[PDB]
Amino acid sequence: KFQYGNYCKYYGYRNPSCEDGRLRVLKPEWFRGRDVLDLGCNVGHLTLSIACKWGPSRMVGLDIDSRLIHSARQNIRHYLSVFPNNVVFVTGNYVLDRDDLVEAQTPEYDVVLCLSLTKWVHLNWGDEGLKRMFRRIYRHLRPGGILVLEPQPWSSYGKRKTLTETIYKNYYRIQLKPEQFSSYLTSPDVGFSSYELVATPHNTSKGFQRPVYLFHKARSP
RNA sequence: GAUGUGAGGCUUCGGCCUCACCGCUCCAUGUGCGA
Ligand SMILES: Nc1ncnc2c1ncn2[C@@H]1O[C@H](CSCC[C@H](N)C(=O)O)[C@@H](O)[C@H]1O
Repeated sequence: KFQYGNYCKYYGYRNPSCEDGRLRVLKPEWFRGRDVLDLGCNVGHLTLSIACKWGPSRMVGLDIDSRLIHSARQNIRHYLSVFPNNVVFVTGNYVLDRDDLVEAQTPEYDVVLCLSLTKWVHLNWGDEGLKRMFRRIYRHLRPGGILVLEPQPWSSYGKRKTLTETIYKNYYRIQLKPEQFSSYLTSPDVGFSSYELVATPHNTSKGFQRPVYLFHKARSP
């Protein structure tokens, strides 16, 4: 059971080809020379694809599962500050325990990637945990920064609801649905000033054809 | 990625309801690891 979406063979079935269709949708100019945080990086195949070809000055992959982070560090050699010096991995839970911790975050990134993560944060920590993540992302971005959001649809949550009693409990308490993420992220509770639907990448499975959004943090104060 | 069967009833023929049955799991999946 992978109650956080912490699958240890994830890319083997997401990208059987080994070609991640999201790389045709993400734009190189978003990353080149920028500080990037990759949330829920798993074993880091996508993290390392970006770090080794699109030259971010700093790329940080974060995952709650230390086993996947160790794997990600061992995957660096498959992609051989220029890469590999521009990438680091960290084990951690991005969802913060208190709203006081979430509003003390200082800006450090030009880009935050939040790809295929919202469902797992939502199921494990409820609306409250998802909103803490959203507010923390905004606080962690510099003016002019961007959030790249790839959220799972609500229709795909239900088949995971029995993983744990807490997940089950959260499933039936959730009131902020994916269809309302955009409005929430651009409300004063978070503060993103505009957003765009970039595209829906192609994938062998329709279940992985998810919209990719760009949320902009305004350059002016 | 994958929810089957039957009787009765209501259908706005799109299905739905009650009950009975069958299940409550199977399949896909490693660029990590080598006691
Ligand atoms: N609260 C949390 N903090 C950090 N990582 C988390 C998390 N909740 C779930 N995760 C991690 O999120 C990952 C989702 S797999 C998604 C991988 C990657 N973002 C991609 O799109 O290809 C899992 O590896 C899981 O361990």
